[PDB]
Amino acid sequence: FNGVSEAELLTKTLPDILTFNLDIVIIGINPGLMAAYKGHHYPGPGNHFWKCLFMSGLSEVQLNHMDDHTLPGKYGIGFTNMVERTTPGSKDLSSKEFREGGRILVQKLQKYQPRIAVFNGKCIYEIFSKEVFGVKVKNLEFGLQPHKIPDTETLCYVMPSSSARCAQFPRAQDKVHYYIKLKDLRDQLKGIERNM
DNA sequence: CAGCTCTGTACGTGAGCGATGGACAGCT
DNA sequence: AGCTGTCCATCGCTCAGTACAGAGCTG
Repeated sequence: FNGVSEAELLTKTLPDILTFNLDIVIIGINPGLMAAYKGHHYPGPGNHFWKCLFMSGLSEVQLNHMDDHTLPGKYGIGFTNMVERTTPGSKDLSSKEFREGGRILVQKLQKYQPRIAVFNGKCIYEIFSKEVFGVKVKNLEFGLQPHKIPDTETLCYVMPSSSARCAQFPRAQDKVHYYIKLKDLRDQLKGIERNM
């Protein structure tokens, strides 16, 4: 990576971008190498996140990973990951690392209490659900889940990973439906709060 | 049996690498 | 004209979770 070794990148981490009073926290899996290199969320040339964010109207202009620190204040959106350690991929992580992450994540969510905890990936919600809700359904679906983060009113919302690795949702366009329904959920919640 | 859970196989786009070679201008 | 190197268009290529079948487990 412009002369930086993988071995160097494996030891970097990616800072969370979290505040109080967020509408949404995007929870990725763990930093990939490019994220680790950049120190910003979803820089992957092919990752669909920033494209989907704009295509859905969650951002009114096309943003990119360099804009990530502006999202809390301007857009009501923050970032963390289920697991902190950088790896060359999401099947390099152990079940223990995942469960440790889940525990850490739920404490972060109990602290910051966003309106909506967004799992950027079905696989990490599968883990979270088992660990936190003691529930594994056989037919986990995308979208809104039926359990709030414990001791909070923060909902859980699941999307197909923005990584372009998965073939079932081959393009940004194939995932945008979930970002639109995420926008609608936020808008609904704000509307309830506004109208009491 | 019937539900699990656990493991390994199989899958579509598009961005951007290095390699290649065509267009072209400088120089003789 | 003949030679040569640069630029750049273009290529083939790689590669950034999910669904599901089947084996194993257990009630």
